[PDB]
Amino acid sequence: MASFKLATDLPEWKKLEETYKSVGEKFSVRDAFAKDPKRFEEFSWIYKNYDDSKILFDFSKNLVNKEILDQLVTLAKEAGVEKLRDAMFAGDHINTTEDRAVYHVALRNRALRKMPVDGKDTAQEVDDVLKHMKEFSDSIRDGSWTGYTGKSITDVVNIGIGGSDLGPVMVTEALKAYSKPGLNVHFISNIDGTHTAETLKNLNPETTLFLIASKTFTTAETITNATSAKNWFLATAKDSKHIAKHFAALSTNEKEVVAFGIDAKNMFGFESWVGGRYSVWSAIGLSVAIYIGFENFNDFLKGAEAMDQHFLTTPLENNIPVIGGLLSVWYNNFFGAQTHLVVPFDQYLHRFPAYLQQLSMESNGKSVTRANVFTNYQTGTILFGEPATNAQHSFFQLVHQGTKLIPADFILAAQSHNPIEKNLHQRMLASNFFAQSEALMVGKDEAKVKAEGATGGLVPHKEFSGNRPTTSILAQKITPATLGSLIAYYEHLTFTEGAIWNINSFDQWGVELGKVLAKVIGKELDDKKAVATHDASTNGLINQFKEWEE
Amino acid sequence: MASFKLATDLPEWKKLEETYKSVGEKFSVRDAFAKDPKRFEEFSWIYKNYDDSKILFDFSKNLVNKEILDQLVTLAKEAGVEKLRDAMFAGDHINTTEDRAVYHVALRNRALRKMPVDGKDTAQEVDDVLKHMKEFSDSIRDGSWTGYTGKSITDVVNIGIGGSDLGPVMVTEALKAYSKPGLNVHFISNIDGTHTAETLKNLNPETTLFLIASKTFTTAETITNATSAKNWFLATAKDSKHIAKHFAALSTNEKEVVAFGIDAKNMFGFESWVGGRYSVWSAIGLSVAIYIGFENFNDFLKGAEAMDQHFLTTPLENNIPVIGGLLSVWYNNFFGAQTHLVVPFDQYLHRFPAYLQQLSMESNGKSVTRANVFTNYQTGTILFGEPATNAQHSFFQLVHQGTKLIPADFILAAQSHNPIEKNLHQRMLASNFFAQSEALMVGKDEAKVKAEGATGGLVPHKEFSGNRPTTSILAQKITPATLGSLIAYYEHLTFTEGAIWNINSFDQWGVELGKVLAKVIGKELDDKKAVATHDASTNGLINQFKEWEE
Ligand SMILES: O=C(O)[C@@H](O)[C@H](O)[C@H](O)COP(=O)(O)O
Ligand SMILES: O=C(O)[C@@H](O)[C@H](O)[C@H](O)COP(=O)(O)O
Ligand SMILES: CN(C)Cc1ncccc1O
Ligand SMILES: CN(C)Cc1ncccc1O
Ligand SMILES: [Cl-]
Ligand SMILES: [Cl-]
Repeated sequence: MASFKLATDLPEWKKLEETYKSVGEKFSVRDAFAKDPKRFEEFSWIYKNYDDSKILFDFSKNLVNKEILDQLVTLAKEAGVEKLRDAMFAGDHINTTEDRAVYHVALRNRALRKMPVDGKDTAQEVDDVLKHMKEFSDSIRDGSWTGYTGKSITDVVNIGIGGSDLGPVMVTEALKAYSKPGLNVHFISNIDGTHTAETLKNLNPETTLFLIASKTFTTAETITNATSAKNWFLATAKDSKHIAKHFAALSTNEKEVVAFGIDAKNMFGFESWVGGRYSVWSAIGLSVAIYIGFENFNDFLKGAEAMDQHFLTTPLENNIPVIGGLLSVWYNNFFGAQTHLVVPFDQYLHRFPAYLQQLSMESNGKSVTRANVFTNYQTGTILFGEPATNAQHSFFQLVHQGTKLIPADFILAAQSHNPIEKNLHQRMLASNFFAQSEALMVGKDEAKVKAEGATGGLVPHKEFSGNRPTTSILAQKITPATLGSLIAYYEHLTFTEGAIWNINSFDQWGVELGKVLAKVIGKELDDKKAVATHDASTNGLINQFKEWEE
Repeated sequence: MASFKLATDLPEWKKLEETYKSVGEKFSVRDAFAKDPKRFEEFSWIYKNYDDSKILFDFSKNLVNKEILDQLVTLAKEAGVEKLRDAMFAGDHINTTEDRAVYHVALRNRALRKMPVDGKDTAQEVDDVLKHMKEFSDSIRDGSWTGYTGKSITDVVNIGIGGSDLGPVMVTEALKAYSKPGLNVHFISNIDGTHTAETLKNLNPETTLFLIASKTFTTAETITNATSAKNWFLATAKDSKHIAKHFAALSTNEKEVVAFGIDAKNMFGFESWVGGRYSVWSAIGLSVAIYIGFENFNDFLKGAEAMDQHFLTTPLENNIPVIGGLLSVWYNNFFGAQTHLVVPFDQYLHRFPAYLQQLSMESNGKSVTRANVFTNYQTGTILFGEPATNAQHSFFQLVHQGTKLIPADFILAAQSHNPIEKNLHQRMLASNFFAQSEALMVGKDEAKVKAEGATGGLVPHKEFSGNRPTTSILAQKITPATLGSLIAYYEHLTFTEGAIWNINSFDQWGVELGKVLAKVIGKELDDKKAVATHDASTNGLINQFKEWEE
């Protein structure tokens, strides 16, 4: 099914190795700007969203020029990025190891284009779930859906883990400006009983709604947590008939939902072709629709749809997510940089790096290609980040003066939702965004340090290399539509990387393994008898725990 | 001045390069356990805290054996780790570029040992500040300190950034079990006005106390934020005489505190020899003393002091923070692993990786040695993480099946503060801790994948290499004392790495530059005139921002 086996044996890969040696390794971004008066225009692109809002993607402080980008585009052609993308959008089963379609793009098909899986259009089935989400979220928000004592819901608790948790977390944080007073969202995800205890501590069963978010509806942590929540609820409500007003399910598995005691009328469904890390667009985003309202959730979907259309219809050389993915390959595979940093200059987006860390690393942390052979090259990068300006005071020291190349994406909105003090804070925030990427590029040489007053041995400690690359992403405003487009940009960047490496970006056998590993040891923790059934470390740790546990 | 110039000048560094090729590169941990029945005992150590509680540090699933560890210890001797450590504890000015002592260890000197800077003991000066912290925090907690309308304080807001923020955040989250209902803590740190707006939205000026946390008391972000808080307060209170009941300062700069309008009686001092990322033990920890009580905060200090005593007095071969630091150097410098993962199996510790990311990367992200020459070897690693079990469902995919070595530390308490359902959740959490480190070691070979039912091209996709290293840290319970010892473990690990590399772990010239960069561009943002004073990218981003800003 694959058209090639190994990225390293694409003809352009060895050409890029040669370009790395002659041009890339010692690339001077300062010299690039000096050579090319049109560099900013040539290496920046304006994305226009469906609502005519705009996002500037400026790649011009990267270690890249026309020659390098053209070679990377050739590599993408040789790798059949476009063929794989088209197959994704056709509903083909490109998740080859689970024999599944990969159809998050269908979730945000608000245009109702024909988008078939197994030869049947999905547009109406997706739309019908959205209709249900709108009805229900409207009823929560207008008080027509009351708790078992006729009170409006005040608190919504999502219970889920991984893909069934982190999108809801990140997007409700990101779009918190769009929420209403008195209607709050909460998250229980960890099996650690602290998460249950602390989240429920101050909540009222009469005014709390639970969403049990689980694709399979069999995940140990989620079902255990959901049982705990049901117990807490019934401790006050007493009668199980009242569960129908307080528990809903977001799932693909109706039989297990109903077995759990949730009415099928209170199930919001989705399909197997929605990966967890691509799921916030589905029924899994119900907490978002409740928190900010369905219209805002729908605008978020439409932002993703617009970026999908950009990705599908734009030649590679001007295709924004492809460009980002090509740069990632350049750094990962030619420079040997193992990490990718994402820094929102935006407090609402504080969980955006963690969300991307799941999307990226879970997709692309693979060692086997679509030809079912092991790679002889690096795949997925380690993605990390925190918001600025905080990050500037902390690990930015190492970004500026350490020994590791750390490609970084900085993101700013031109307009704040909270423009206090006639935009005093916002102008200060913006000034940091510009100045930090400028400093990473320009650096500060020995002569400048001397001129500034340092002498003798102090001088080298105050030098900065510069030529440290960044990508700057400037939005007008982080609206629902903008956020939709930004997530989809990273989805399709991730797609591009995986396509070049010839991996399946859409399975997760290490995550699936983790969901079956613990039960064997759990059974050994039912008593305090020493164990010797494992390696000596695992035995030592279990046995020490048995001595120290309650 | 330094006893050697470059780590590469030390004879054992070249010997380790040879050991890496002969034994390390292909190291089999499975074979190591099969060869050595005492391996768990030989590569695990029990730490005993001042309160007779215990922490097990199990390094036996690392890519290490007796030969390797003996060589790394020799390298520590050659690098003069012990000499530098002793100088640290002696109060010598080992922060050579700022000409400062490095004396966070003096902040937790509850035994009142003689600990002099510039030949003058610091014990009583440190202790006097702690007396003041105890008196003030007790008065907040018991209601004897009232707001300007005669009400007890309900909410305490710390305003500060970087080292003046993240310790307070992480430690109050970690020790939240020790808090009391009705006395909450909050943090404003980002310059982004969202942080101010969202934090203050539901607070009452009459019952809110602000702590303005700033070593210098000049940081742009903090003073801007503090001024916004003052203005919010005065909008309600009216008269500045009322500030004295609602604002305190945590600082080294009395003149600037008083200039801001805070009474010197409400200043809690510290000295220049406390680095921000080592400051939560000082007056900067006041929010912790208020939230959980001074006695708990003192027990936290005593845990650090006990780990200090361990680091100072233990031969290198059994010195727990040194062992951790030597393994980090092994992976960073000989395997070329760029990252270090920390995963607390503990929801309260969810900000622990972020705190350690600052400690580590801001200390050790340096390219110049104490002999004032550039390193052409790797220094600080990129540290990241998130809590388990969540992480198991996300980026653990790449940990298990990607192409990058990611040395990982897993941390579990045997006892939960929230042992709900007769410890059902806690046994489940623990089972995951043991099972994940076991699986990273043993992996899953081709034969086992076939036996489990896969055929043909599916098989390689479900294989796991194993021999992926972990360190397991098992505490009895994450009490204040335990957390103190755990942070000090990472401080001294960080110390060890930097001593081997011969860098100054205690300066931060990139963070310092950050604090003076934005001012030029901030003045350019005072109008909407196009700018041409920078490189074309910086100009283009500024100019697009001016078109899109309010
Ligand atoms: O990325 C993944 O597949 C996981 O993080 C899942 O979302 C997680 O295990 C929860 O699975 P489920 O939604 O089936 O409960
Ligand atoms: O690590 C550092 O030195 C910084 O993060 C500082 O803590 C931060 O810049 C705040 O400085 P100050 O405490 O002087 O306000
Ligand atoms: C005509 N549609 C836009 C109505 C509608 N609204 C929300 C969800 C689905 C749906 O069909
Ligand atoms: C003698 N000391 C233990 C009393 C004391 N308590 C708290 C802080 C300082 C201090 O001296
Ligand atoms: Cl629509
Ligand atoms: Cl004491």
